[PDB]
Amino acid sequence: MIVLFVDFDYFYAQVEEVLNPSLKGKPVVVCVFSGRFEDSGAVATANYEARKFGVKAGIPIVEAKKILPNAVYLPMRKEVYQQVSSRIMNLLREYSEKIEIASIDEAYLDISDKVRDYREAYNLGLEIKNKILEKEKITVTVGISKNKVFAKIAADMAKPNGIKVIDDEEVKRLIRELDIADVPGIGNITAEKLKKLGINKLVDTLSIEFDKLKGMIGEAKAKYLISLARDEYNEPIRTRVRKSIGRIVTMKRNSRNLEEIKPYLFRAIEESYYKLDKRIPKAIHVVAVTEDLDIVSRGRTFPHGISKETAYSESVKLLQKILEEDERKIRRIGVRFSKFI
DNA sequence: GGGGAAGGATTCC
DNA sequence: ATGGAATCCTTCCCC
Ligand SMILES: [Ca+2]
Ligand SMILES: [Ca+2]
Ligand SMILES: [Ca+2]
Ligand SMILES: [Ca+2]
Ligand SMILES: [Ca+2]
Repeated sequence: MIVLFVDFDYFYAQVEEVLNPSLKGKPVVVCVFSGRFEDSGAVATANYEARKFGVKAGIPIVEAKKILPNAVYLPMRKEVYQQVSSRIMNLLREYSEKIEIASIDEAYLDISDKVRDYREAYNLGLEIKNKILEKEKITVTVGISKNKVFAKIAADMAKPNGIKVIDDEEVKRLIRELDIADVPGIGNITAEKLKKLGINKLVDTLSIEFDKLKGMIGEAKAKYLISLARDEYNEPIRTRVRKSIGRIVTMKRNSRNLEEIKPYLFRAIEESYYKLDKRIPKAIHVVAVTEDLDIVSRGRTFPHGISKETAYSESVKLLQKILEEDERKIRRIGVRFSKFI
């Protein structure tokens, strides 16, 4: 089994450059403005320029401006990046019938049957780099290995504009030499949990009682890490089927008043329903981020599919339930549909 | 013991 | 100190 994984590079920033070559060689920052005040909000992606100087996703815009007050600041245009993504996604279907589109900027293929060894795989990776660059002038990063996991890692090693195979020789090395928090699916929380069990490498999960591991990180997380460690992770490249759809917006000022939050919830419903795209949900959820950024949700499932007037009048009832069952204020409010037909 | 729901929570990008 | 969706975990009723 051979997996080729593609991560487009610095994607929203990169698309903004193609539409406007003037931003070649300039630091570029793409953001989501709150409208809470002047420049309020966060960064979503920056290009390599702005990025090597500290500017990264997740950070407040004003902070990003204290670092590079002379870099370019762009309001994001999700629609645009989306379209470009699809076109590039299509370009990939030439190379395999076996494709997994993971996200707007990421996909896997299963080239096991098009390439004889890892050598032809590399060339293939170069054929696809050449192609996207020819058609859309977009640079991507290719990461080849023998499972979805090491493919992604290979790609994270060579990022950006790079390419990188990880043969079984290097896989075997990485299981005992790679920092365990560079494993996909291991964010800071799980990392500190793993540090406190002395597991700082993928193999260290082979010399610990399962029960003890299952105690710190749970059953499912355990199995996962052990499977890579014994080198038997075989998750097949299957097509993704959207399981849920929603929108969530940041309120200009924080509030507990039902009337003030009401319009935001309603906007979020209008976007979510339009995104549904001839799909009918049985399950609705109202999701709220509190003044201290704790997530609080209330939901409900229906034996039939949800109509938009029902969605309106049930979300008001769930939002009520939140303000009754919690005393914090709210800064973000949204809905999420799921359990389709 | 586990499936289905409802809520929390993590990590993904 | 923004937005998207997927997976799991914990707790509950129910078989
Ligand atoms: Ca990227
Ligand atoms: Ca990580
Ligand atoms: Ca909570
Ligand atoms: Ca109360
Ligand atoms: Ca990425």
